[PDB]
Amino acid sequence: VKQLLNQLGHEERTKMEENWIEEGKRGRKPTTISPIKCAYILNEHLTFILFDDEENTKLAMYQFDEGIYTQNTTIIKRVISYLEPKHNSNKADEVIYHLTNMVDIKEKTNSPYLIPVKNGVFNRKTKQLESFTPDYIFTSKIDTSYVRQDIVPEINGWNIDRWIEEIACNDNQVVKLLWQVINDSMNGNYTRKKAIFFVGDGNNGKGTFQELLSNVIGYSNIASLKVNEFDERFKLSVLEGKTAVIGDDVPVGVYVDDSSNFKSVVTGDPVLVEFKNKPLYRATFKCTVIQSTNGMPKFKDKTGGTLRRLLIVPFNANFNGIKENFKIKEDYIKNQQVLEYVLYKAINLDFETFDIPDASKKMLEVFKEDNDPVYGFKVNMFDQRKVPKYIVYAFYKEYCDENGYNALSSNKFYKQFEHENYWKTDAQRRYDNEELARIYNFNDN
Amino acid sequence: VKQLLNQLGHEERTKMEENWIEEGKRGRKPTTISPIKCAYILNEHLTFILFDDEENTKLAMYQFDEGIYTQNTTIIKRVISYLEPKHNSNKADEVIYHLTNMVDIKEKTNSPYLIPVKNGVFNRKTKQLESFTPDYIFTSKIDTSYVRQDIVPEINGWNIDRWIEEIACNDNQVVKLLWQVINDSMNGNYTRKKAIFFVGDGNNGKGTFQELLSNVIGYSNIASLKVNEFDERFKLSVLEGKTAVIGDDVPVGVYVDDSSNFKSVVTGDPVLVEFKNKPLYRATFKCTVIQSTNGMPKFKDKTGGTLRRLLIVPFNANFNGIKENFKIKEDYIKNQQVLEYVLYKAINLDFETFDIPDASKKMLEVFKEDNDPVYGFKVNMFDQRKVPKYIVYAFYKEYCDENGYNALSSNKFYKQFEHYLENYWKTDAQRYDNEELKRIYNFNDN
Amino acid sequence: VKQLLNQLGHEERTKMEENWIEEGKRGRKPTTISPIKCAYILNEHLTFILFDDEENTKLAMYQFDEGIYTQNTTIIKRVISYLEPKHNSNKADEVIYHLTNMVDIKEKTNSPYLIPVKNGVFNRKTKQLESFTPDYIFTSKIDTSYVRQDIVPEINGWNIDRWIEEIACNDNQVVKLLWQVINDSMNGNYTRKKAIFFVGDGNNGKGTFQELLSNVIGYSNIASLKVNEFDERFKLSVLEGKTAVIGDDVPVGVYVDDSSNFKSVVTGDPVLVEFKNKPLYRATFKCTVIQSTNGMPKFKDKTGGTLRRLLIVPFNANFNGIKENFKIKEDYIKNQQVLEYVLYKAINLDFETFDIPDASKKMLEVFKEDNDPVYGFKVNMFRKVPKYIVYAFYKEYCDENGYNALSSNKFYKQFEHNYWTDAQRRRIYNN
Ligand SMILES: Nc1ncnc2c1ncn2[C@@H]1O[C@H](COP(=O)(O)OP(=O)(O)NP(=O)(O)O)[C@@H](O)[C@H]1O
Ligand SMILES: Nc1ncnc2c1ncn2[C@@H]1O[C@H](COP(=O)(O)OP(=O)(O)NP(=O)(O)O)[C@@H](O)[C@H]1O
Ligand SMILES: Nc1ncnc2c1ncn2[C@@H]1O[C@H](COP(=O)(O)OP(=O)(O)NP(=O)(O)O)[C@@H](O)[C@H]1O
Ligand SMILES: [Mg+2]
Ligand SMILES: [Mg+2]
Repeated sequence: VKQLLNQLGHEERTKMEENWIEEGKRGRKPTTISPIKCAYILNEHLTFILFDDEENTKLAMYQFDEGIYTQNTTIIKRVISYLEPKHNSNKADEVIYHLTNMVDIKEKTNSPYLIPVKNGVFNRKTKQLESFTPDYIFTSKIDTSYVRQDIVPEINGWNIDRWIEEIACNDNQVVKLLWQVINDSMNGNYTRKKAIFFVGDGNNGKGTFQELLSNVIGYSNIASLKVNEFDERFKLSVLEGKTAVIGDDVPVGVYVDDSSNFKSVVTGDPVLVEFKNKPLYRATFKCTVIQSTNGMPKFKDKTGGTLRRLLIVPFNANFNGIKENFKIKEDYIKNQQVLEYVLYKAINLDFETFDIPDASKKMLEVFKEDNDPVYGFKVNMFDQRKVPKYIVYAFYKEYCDENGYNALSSNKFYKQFEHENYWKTDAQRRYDNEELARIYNFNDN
Repeated sequence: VKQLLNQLGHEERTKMEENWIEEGKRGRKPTTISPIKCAYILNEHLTFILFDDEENTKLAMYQFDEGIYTQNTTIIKRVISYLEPKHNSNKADEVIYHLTNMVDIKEKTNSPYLIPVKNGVFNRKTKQLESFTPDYIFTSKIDTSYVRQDIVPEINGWNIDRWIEEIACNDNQVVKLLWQVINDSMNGNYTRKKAIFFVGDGNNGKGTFQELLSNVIGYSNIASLKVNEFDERFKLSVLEGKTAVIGDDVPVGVYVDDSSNFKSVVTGDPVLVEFKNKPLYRATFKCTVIQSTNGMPKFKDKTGGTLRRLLIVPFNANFNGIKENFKIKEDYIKNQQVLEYVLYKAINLDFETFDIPDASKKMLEVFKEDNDPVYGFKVNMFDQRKVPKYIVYAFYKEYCDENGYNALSSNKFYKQFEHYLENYWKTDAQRYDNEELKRIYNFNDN
Repeated sequence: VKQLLNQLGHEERTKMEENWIEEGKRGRKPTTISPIKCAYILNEHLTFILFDDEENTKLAMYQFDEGIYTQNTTIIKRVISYLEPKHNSNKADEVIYHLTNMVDIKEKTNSPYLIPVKNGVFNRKTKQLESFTPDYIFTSKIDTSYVRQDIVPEINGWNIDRWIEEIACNDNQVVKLLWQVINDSMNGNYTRKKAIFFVGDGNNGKGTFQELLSNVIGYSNIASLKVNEFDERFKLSVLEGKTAVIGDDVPVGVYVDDSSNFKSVVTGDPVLVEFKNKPLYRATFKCTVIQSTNGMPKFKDKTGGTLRRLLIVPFNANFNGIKENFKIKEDYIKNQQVLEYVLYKAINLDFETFDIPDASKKMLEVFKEDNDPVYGFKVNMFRKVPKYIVYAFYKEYCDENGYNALSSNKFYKQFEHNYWTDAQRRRIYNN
C-alpha cells in the first residue's frame, strides 16, 4: 500500500499546486497535505476502525498483508508518512485523531468457531480455511501456517507422531488427550472449562511439549503464569490478549492460599483485572491453563470445585535414562514442517469436551486422597461397629501417616457429609470408652 | 444528529464565506468555524449539561439514540467533528470548555422509582414504560429491552422457569427469592440492605445464575468484587457506576477480619472511595451485593448486625454428571428472548423486603453457630440449675467438642447476650458442692 | 451577576471598537477583551480575595447568591466567560493570575461564635441571624435554612422529638446529649475536645442518626473516616473544609495502635495534613469526630488522654423486627421541615461542655476496665503490705484472657489506686 499511498499523495499535491496556480501566487506554494484531507484520503483508500467507543480507544488499521487489525501507533505513523512524509509527530497525531473521529465502531470478532491462522481464518463449523478479509476483526493470529497434509513429516528419521506416542508410553487415550489439549490451546474464545496439569518425575518431555505448544501457537499469543501466582496483584494483567497461559514449573507441593482467580479463569467466569497504575476493571478470560510441574500442588479449598476443574496428564516416560536428544527440543520442534503438520492435525480433530483417560481418573483420585486427608482416610478405612464415633475417628490413622492437620469433631461432620451405611446410633457399641483416642488396632472382631 | 450537524455545517461556513466576500479579501478566506461559535451552535441544537459545580467536572452530552447522558470525551469530540471536522484535538477541547462555561447545572436523577432500560424508562409507581427524554438524567441503563411478554420463550425445548425451579430444587420460596433477587439487582438506587449469598458444593448453577444476571443487566453495569477484597485499597472505586456487584467465587472459610466497607455498601451508608492517583471523596453506593461461594465465609464481626445484613440462598441442585448441559450457561440464557422475558418478570413484581425462605433461616442459624462459638455451644447446650457457672465454662464444653478460639472467662457476658431461653440468669451460692471439671457430664442430673 | 458582566463586556467591546475606528484600520479589528482589562473589570465590580500569601494559593471569589467565598476554578472561569466568552482555558488562567496579583489578602473568618447557615450567618453570642456579606469570609455553609420554629413538624404522624426520645430509650440525659452532639457537629470552629462514639449492637438507629446529621449539615460538609483510618497516608486530606467527620462502622474491637492523629483531630491540636502529590502543610482541624460501631474498640495507649477525649452514647433500642420503619431513614429524615426544625432546636441550644449521662459514665468505666487490664483488676479486687500475693499475675489476669507483666509495671496499679511494711509476710482460689 506504500506505492498506492505515495501515488495518491503525489496527485493530491499536484492538485493543490494547480489550485494555487489558478488562485495566484498567494499561498506561497502549498506543498503539505492538510491533516484533515490526509485523513479523508486514508479513510477512502484504507480500512481504519475503532474497536470500542470508550474513552481513549486507540485507532486500529487493517494490515492487508497480515490480515489482522493493529493498534500499533508506529505502523499507522509509517502509513501517514507513506501518504504525507512531511508531517511531523504532532501532525500525524492530528491525522490519527481525525481518522478516529471519522471511522465507524466495530467490535472484535469473538466467535469461537473462527480461529485466526497465518494463512487465514479457519472456520470450525465448516472446518475450512477462509482468506483474510477486513470483515473479520482480529488482533492476533496463530504463528504457524495451515496447509493440507498427507504424510507425517520426518527430519533425520524423527517422526513427530512417534514422539507423541513415546511421550504417553504408548497409550492411545493419553495421545488423544494431548492432541485435544493442543486443539483447545489453539482456541482463544472457547475454554472447555478444564485445567490441564502435566506431572513429571524427571526428564519426561514436559518442557519439550511446552515449547512445541509455544511454537505452533504464536509466541506472543502465550502467557507465562503459575497457579500460585494467580492471586498475586498485577499478575492477571498478562492474560489480556493471550490465547493460552502456561505455567512452566509450579513448585513441588506448593500451597495455594486462594485459587478464586485461578478457578474463575479456568471456568471462564469474569474476573477483576488491574494494570500497573491503571483503573481496575473486569474481563472474561477464555484462555486455557496448562501447568507443567513435578509432583502436584496442594489447594486450600478442599472442595469439589477444584476437583471438577482439574485434569492431570501422567507423562510417565523418562527420557533421562535414554540418551538425551537436545536436537528434538532445539531443532526438531522448531522445524516449520513439523509445526505445520501439528497445526493441521490438531485443528482438524473435533471433540465436544475432554475425554478423561483411565490414568487421569486414577491420578485424580490420588490427588483427592493426598490433598484431602479425610478422603484418603475414608478410602483406606477398611473398617467393619458403625455407631462408635471415636472408633470411627481413631485419630484418623496417624493423620493418614501424612501429618496433614485434621480437626476434632468438625472434620467428622465433613467425613459423614462426604460419605450407603450413613450413620448408626447404638448404646451398646458406643459410650464404652474401650479406647481413649498411639493407636495400633486395625480391625476389631 | 450527524445529519443535522452536517447540515448546520456548510451553512455557517457559507455565512462566514459570504461575510468575508462582503468585507473583502482580507481574512484569507476563512473556512473554520470559531470554537466559541461551534459551542454556541452545539448548545442551541443539542442538549449538554453539567452534573455538578465541582472543580474540573466533565461535560455530559445527551445521546438521543441511547437516551442516557454520557461524559465520554470521545463521543463529544466525534459530535464536534460532525459539526466542524477541521478542528484539532486542542480546538475540540476549547469547544468543550466553552460548552462547560455555557451549559446549565442539573443533578443526576436518582429516584428509586425510575429504572433506565434499553427500551425506555420504567416507572415503578405507575408500573409503566416511558420514552426517553432529556429531562431524565441517567448515565447508564439496563442492556435488555423491555417488551410486553405473555408466553415464556423456549429455546431448544428449554424453559427458563423450569430451569429456575430446577436450580431451587422445586421450592416455591426459593424461586420467589430468586426472582426477587433478580428484581433487586437491577435497581441502582434501592438496596433493601440484604447481602445475597449463593452456597453450593459444585455445579449448582451459581455461576450460571450470576452470568444470567450479568446478561439481563448490562455487562458494564456489573462490578466484579469479592467480600474479602472490599477493604483493599482502590477496590471500592469499581462500584462508582455499577447497579450490582457480583462475587464469582469467595474462597471457602476465608477470614474477613474487617467488614466495615462491605457492611456500608450492603446498607445505604456513605463510604470513603478513592481512585488511583485521584483525591479521596465520599459516596453512597446502593448497588446490591451478590456473592457465590462454596460455604459461608468466616466473619470476624460476631455482632448481630453483621448477621442480619447477610442473606443465604441454597443451591442444592447437582449437575456434576451427564445431566450437565453446556448450552444452558453458554447459549440459552444469552438468547435475547429469554433475557427480555426475565427482565419483564423481574421488573413487574413488587415487594418491600426480601421474603426469607425457611431453608435460608435454617442456614442463617447454622452460619450463626459456625461464626460464633458461644452461640453454637448454647444451641448444643441442653444443660438444664445453672448455678455452677464454672462447669458452664468448661472451655464451653471443649468448644462444644469442635475447634475454635475462646476467651478466658470474658465470654460470660456473651452467653447472656446470645440468649436467655427460659431460666434467664440463674446463679445460686449453693455450686461449690460439685466436683470441679472430661466428657462425662452431658446430662441434666449433674 | 451574569447580566451585569454581560453588559460590561458588551460596553467594553464597543469602546474598543470605537478606539480602533478612531485610530484607523490597523490590523485585524480587536474583538476580545485583553486578560488584563478583563481582570481589572472583574476586580472593580466583583469581589475577589486571597486567603493567604503562601505559594500558589488559589484565588477566592465571593458568590453573592451563595454568600460564601469559593476557590473552585470552574465557577471563576464561568464568571470570566460571562464577562468574556471568547477566552479559552489559558486566557481564563491568565485572568485568574492577574486577579491573584491584584487582589488583597484576608484571612478566613474563624470566629467560633459565627456559624454559616444557608439563610445567612448565625451569631451565637447574639443568638441572631445576620444576612450574608462579603465581610465575613466563609468557604462552606450548612445546607439547611434557619427559620423560626414554633410547632414540631410531623410527617405521616411521625415526630422527630418523639423519635429522638425513642432512640434514647426514654432517657432525658441521653436526648440532651444527642441535641448537644448535633449542636457541636454543626459548629466547625469549636471542638469541645471530645470524641463522640455511638456504641450499640444490632438494629439501633445509629446510622439513621448519622444520616440525619449528614442531612441537616451539608452532605459535602461531612467527612468519612473511621478511627483506625486516621494514621495512614492521605487520609487527613479528607478532613479539610469539613465541619464534622463521621465513621459509619468501626470494626468491632479494632486495634488502634496509633492514635496521635486521632487525638490531634479530636482536640484543637495542629497536625500535618498531606494531599495526594500536592504540597503538604500544617493545619488545625476543629471538626468533631462521631463514630458508630457495635462495641467499644480498645486503644493501644490505654492512658488518661484517650479516656478523657472519649465520649460514649447509648443506643439500646432495637428495631430488628416488625417495629422497623424504613421510611424513617429513607424519607422522614430527608424532610425539609424536619431538618429545619432540628437545626433551629440545635443551634438555639447553648452550653459549654457535654452533659455526660449516667449510662455513658458506666460504659466509660467499663471500657476503661476492658482496655486497661490494671483498672479491671482494681475494680474486681474491691491486703496492703503483701505485694506478691495481690499481684499473683493480676490474680490470673482477672479472668479476661489478658497478658500480664513481670511484676514491675504492675505497681502502676497504685497509680490507679496497697499503702506502705511487713518483714515476715513479704490457680489459687483465694481478695
Ligand atoms: N524423545 C525425546 N523427546 C524429547 N526429549 C528427549 C527425548 N529423548 C531424550 N530427550 C531429552 O530429555 C530432556 C527433556 O527436557 P525437558 O522436556 O525440558 O525436561 P523436563 O524435566 O520435562 N522440563 P520441565 O517441564 O521444565 O521440568 C532433554 O534433555 C531432551 O534432550
Ligand atoms: N438445570 C441444569 N441442567 C443441566 N445443566 C445445568 C443446569 N443448570 C446449570 N447447568 C450447567 O452446569 C454447569 C456448571 O454451572 P456453574 O454455575 O458454572 O457451576 P458452579 O455452581 O459455579 N460450580 P462450582 O464453582 O465448582 O461450585 C454449566 O455448564 C451449566 O450450563
Ligand atoms: N425509631 C425507629 N423505629 C423504627 N424503625 C427505625 C427507627 N429508627 C430507625 N429505624 C429503622 O431501622 C433501620 C436502622 O438502620 P441503620 O440505622 O442503618 O443501622 P443500625 O440500626 O444503626 N445498625 P445495623 O442494624 O447493624 O445496620 C432503618 O430501617 C431505619 O429506618
Ligand atoms: Mg462457580
Ligand atoms: Mg449502621
